[PDB]
Amino acid sequence: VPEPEVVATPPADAGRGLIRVDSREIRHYSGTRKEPDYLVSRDNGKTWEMKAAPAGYPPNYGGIPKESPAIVRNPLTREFIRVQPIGGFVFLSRGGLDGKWLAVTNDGKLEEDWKDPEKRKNLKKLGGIMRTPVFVNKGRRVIVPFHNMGGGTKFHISDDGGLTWHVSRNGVTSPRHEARPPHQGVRWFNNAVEATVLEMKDGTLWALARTSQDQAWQAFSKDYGETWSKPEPSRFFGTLTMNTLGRLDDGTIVSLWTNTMALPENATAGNGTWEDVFTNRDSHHIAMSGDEGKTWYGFREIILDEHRNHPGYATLDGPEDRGKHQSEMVQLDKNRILISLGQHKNHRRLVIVDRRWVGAKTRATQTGKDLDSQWTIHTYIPQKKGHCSYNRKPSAELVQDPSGGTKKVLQIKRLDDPELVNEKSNVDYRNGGATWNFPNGTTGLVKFRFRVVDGEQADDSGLQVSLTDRLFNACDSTTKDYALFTFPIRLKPAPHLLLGMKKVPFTPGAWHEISLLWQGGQAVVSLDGKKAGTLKMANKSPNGASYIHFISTGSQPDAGILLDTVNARVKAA
Ligand SMILES: [Ca+2]
Ligand SMILES: [Cl-]
Ligand SMILES: [Cl-]
Repeated sequence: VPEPEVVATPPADAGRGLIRVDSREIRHYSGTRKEPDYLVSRDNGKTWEMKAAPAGYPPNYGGIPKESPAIVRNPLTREFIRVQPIGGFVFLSRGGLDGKWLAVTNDGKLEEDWKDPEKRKNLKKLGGIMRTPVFVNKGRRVIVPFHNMGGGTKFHISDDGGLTWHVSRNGVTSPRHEARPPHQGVRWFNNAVEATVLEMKDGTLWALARTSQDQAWQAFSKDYGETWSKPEPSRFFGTLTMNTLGRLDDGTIVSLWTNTMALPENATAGNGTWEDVFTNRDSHHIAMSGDEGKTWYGFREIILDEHRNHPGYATLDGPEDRGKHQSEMVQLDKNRILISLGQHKNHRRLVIVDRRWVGAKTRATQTGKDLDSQWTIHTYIPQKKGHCSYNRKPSAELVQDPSGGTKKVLQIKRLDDPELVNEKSNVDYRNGGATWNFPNGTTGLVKFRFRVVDGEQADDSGLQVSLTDRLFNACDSTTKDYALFTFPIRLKPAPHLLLGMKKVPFTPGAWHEISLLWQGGQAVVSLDGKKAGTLKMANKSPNGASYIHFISTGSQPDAGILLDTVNARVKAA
């Protein structure tokens, strides 16, 4: 099955400006303050180059340098509407992207002569931070989500193709984060911001919005956006990152988001007006639904941030926000989807994904071969750097397999590294760990191979093994508290699995395999092919399991354990 393929770096952060021109030509516009330009492919997304926009295309009067305006085709007129992420004007095309453009005036007319600064004074200016215009109701209405950081999302609405505008009665809101353990402070408050909107088959609109909770929140409209239901949590985990919904030609719904859990807030987190540090933006994910959202499949990692382990992460090539959050998509053919994702020139990417890979039911890995592409292992140096960033270290390293041969395997232990401690913030990220994604399942079988390192161990040394429904940081010792299933491998007094109350011993200094076969609210655990015990589900999930997470448990420096292979198979549902 075809794995995700990086094809280019877009000329702006992802989320706005990716637009199909015709069956073979696709563009990604930019936030340049100079003469406008775009990145273009003429082979349906495979190869790309920069090009200057023609003289009729208006500069970015509003916007910001790192974000393109959103550009959307009106399905009735086949012309385009352009709005910025913030500020500026509403432009409508006549003759397509490379035709004439006109700006919408405050009195519902079109201004052809927007190069005259005096004539720009009476142009319509839509307020707030805006996301993507979406045409709804057989193309007869266009709505543009907009927000205020603490005030919530509402919708700019036009019933005449962008000439005149009104505002929805209400929109989407979400509650402040409450500092309770394991947090030591409050998360940055965003009030249901950055909404993505999809029209459902029954005519309802579904809005999915970014929040300070553990998941995105959602509301629904029965009148094409004028009024919205009470907001509620969605099934899509994630915090303070962006959601994007779309629909393929055959009606399949696509959900793109960053499916992560941030580290718990520290003791210097601030009052929640602004962020202190980002610990959850190093991945992007996809799920799809063929039945109007009743059931979902996939929840697969599109990509991990290539810089995620590095001790210069926060400041390489300028301090601007970086990562793999934010996205926008264009279907390429029956099977393939082009996705722009991420932020910062060193991190943002255009990636082709295949729906047959989204719908796959198996995955396998070997740490020595697959660490750089598939494994999240980073710990953080807890000193804020750049803009709301931490520098990182790999929390685990590859070593020679003690059995001999050429295999390299991953050593997971409690680290002797004082640079991973901040006593004022009260965090200690010295427990190394590792986590790996697989296609989502409410029933499945995962197997992994591990070995105890021959060396000094602490009294609490071992490995906490968890199945989770989003990506928890490798160094997050609270993962078990949120997990679907979890158990410890304990090394003292002698090595054993603890499965409820049952201890199951095994030999140190030898490779062993453990299997977890989960279904509903319980999992069966096997060791070296023999049933060992059972586990009761610790937390329910709206979706199922899509990660296995391993974290060392020693509280003093130890030798730990080695991890070799993992494989997963899930049931179709
Ligand atoms: Ca925070
Ligand atoms: Cl840029
Ligand atoms: Cl503009």
